[PDB]
Amino acid sequence: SGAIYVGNYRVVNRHLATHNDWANLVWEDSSRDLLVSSTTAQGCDTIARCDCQTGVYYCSSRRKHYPVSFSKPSLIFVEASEYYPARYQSHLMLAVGHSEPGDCGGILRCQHGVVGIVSTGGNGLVGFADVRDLLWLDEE
Ligand SMILES: COc1ccccc1CCN1C[C@@H](C(N)=O)CCC1=O
Ligand SMILES: [Zn+2]
Repeated sequence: SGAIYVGNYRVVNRHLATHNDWANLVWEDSSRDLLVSSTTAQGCDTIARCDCQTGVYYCSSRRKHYPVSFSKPSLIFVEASEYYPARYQSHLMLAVGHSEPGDCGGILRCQHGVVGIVSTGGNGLVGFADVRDLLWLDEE
């Protein structure tokens, strides 16, 4: 589990969105595994606006933050899970790192701010849904 709290937005994995998230929906995209809802309180996270390919992510299944090198956001085939059939997920970045399904939501960050959240993984891989292109997260 986990979310990004930037401005009056809450960014979560779409497959982990709550009823409250759907009832306060701002934007969702199944192909990216992302959903954004509105919040009453202001958040403290800031979004990275950069082209970093190194950063640090939080792994809840180890209670640890790990440094990683990750690929550029791309269209990758993701195996069937409890929440989606086997399909292509867009804006996904892969790295070598430990992950288990419940690690979804953990933040990946770089020196500039939040880069994305854990969304896929398996067998010593971890995949992150990028948010750096969602410029509207920084305003209104
Ligand atoms: C960190 O994720 C791991 C790690 C190990 C093994 C599997 C996963 C996640 C598998 N999966 C894919 C998600 C997606 N973005 O399509 C949907 C929900 C889900 O359970
Ligand atoms: Zn950066």
